[PDB]
Amino acid sequence: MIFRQLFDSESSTYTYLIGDEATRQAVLIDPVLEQVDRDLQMVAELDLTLTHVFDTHVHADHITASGALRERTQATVVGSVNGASCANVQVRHGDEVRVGQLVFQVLATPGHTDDSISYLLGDRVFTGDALLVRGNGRTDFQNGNASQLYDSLTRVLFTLPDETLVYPGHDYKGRTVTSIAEEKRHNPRVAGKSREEFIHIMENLNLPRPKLIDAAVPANRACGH
Amino acid sequence: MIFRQLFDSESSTYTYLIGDEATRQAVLIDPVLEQVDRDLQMVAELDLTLTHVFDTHVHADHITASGALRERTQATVVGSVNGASCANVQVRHGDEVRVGQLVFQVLATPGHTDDSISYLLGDRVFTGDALLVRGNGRTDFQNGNASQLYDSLTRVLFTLPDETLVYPGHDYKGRTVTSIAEEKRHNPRVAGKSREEFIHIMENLNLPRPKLIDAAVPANRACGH
Ligand SMILES: [Fe+3]
Ligand SMILES: [Fe+3]
Repeated sequence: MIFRQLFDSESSTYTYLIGDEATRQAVLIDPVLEQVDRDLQMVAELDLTLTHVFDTHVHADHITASGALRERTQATVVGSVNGASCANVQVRHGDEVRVGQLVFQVLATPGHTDDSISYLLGDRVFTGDALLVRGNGRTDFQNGNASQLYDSLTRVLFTLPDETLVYPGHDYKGRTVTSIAEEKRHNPRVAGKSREEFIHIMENLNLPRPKLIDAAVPANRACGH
Repeated sequence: MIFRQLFDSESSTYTYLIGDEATRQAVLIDPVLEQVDRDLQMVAELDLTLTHVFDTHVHADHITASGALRERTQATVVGSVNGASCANVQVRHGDEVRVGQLVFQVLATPGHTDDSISYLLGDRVFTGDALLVRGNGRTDFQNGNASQLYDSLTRVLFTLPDETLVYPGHDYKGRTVTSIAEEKRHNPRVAGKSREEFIHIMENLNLPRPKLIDAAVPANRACGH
């Protein structure tokens, strides 16, 4: 497996490039529109071919590049059934997405948004804004739900093996990766917290409205158009 | 081996945490003073003990945390013989630094600075500002020399195995890692460039002086004191 983590300073978004060493097929997870040239340049120079693009959820902080990438490489766009309608492959819990020899298992992890999903790839999982490094995404927009996010964290993600690496969709403090074992112990909002305790925290976070939410959400519904 | 890459947005500096699974000894490479609490919290939560702190070179963009870390954990500060005098272990080309059962081989890679070195750990090398992702550090300050840097890249670093991962001290475009094979083929300043060609490029880069060099350099020669 060929693995590359990409960072977009503007939105603090993590883009993930996973390549299959057999078929040389590559997939970009949560790519950013402004970073299209960077991403494609990395794919080519690593001697891979972009055949898939995954979106963990409809983003409100950046414009997805899935649409722009599909125009350039004819890659398959994958998303939640509750996500962008123009996505070629719409997946739900239990589904699998084949990227060459790579088999991604789809995990439904709503809470941040109702269309939020996670991609399990063996020893690692890409969780988007559901599970972050020592935190989690907000639940006050995009039909978010604190109670639902608690289920996605404790029952869906935390049941994964301890050594499983967690690659989040964002980080604002310079952390690049965490693990399930780490979060089951040191997550300030979930570890030692009940559902009601977790709900009370999220409902009273008092955070400013997402900067690009009124622009990004409609655009990302159309795969960034 | 426990590996964690940390990013400091203010200086675009990459800090590297390498932990030994056997002895639980950990080392921080190029730690940032403003990120001391973050770094130590990561070391503890990963069940490790900071015993060593490496610095690739005297930095001109941020204050090193080696001194402050030495105050808290009594960690061994390692640096070049031309680096900070208050460093406990001063190394040169050919030397080895052992962090538990981890064996770091020291590679002398001047050019950016006269005290710039690289740490080889098996399948990966930490190059500081000598070799960057699709680039290299500037050679017009703190005893920098384009001729030396060309030699450090082509004769010292590029002779390492192709599959060797390269973890740079900085990146300003969101790239986290490259490899020797990639840079031998796609480095815009060295690939297909002679020594004289490379020198003339660096001689006329026309860059603004690092707006911290007058504060950071003398401070980092005192290990961030
Ligand atoms: Fe989000
Ligand atoms: Fe430097």
